[PDB]
Amino acid sequence: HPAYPMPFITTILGGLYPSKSILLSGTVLPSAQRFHINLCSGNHIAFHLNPRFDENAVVRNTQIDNSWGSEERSLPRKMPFVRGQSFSVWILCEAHCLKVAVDGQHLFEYYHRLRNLPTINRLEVGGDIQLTHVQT
Ligand SMILES: CC(=O)N[C@H]1[C@H](O[C@H]2[C@@H](O)[C@H](O)[C@@H](CO)O[C@@H]2O)O[C@H](CO)[C@@H](O[C@@H]2O[C@H](CO)[C@H](O)[C@H](O)[C@H]2O)[C@@H]1O
Ligand code: NI
Repeated sequence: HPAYPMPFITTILGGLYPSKSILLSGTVLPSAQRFHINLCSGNHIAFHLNPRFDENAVVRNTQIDNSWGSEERSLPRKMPFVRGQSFSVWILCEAHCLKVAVDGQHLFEYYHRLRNLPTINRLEVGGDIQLTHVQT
């Protein structure tokens, strides 16, 4: 299984809605600094998932009108992403929040800030990973 171009951008026809799943698989580069997965709406970023190896954290935020909101960094366990290690991310959309799992295990919830779900119809992946598969 080869790799996707990076950054990878694709429309999510029909946008989001409860029960909608977006799956991604790949491998973190050996000396990755950071990588991100964005769910966008027009010129806004409804959900920014940003694992950071320099900061050993997983940052989540929303960018509306070019303004980043309050970051969410809480984690129930140790940073699951590891340099040079393969991973899978499952983003499940629900009515009030996005539920995110990493390597088959729930990691966190992110309450919707941009609530018009159908308008969130673009996926962007960028950063220090080798993207091997996407399921929208
Ligand atoms: C720790 C932190 O909040 N880091 C963000 C940084 O904050 C400033 C400052 O506001 C803060 O008080 C201080 C505390 O130590 O740290 C920094 O000096 O601000 C930058 C720029 O907004 C953030 O980086 C951006 O984060 C976005 C998601 O929130 C997105 O990933 C951008 O790509 C990234 O540049 C720091 O996360
Ligand atoms: Ni496929």
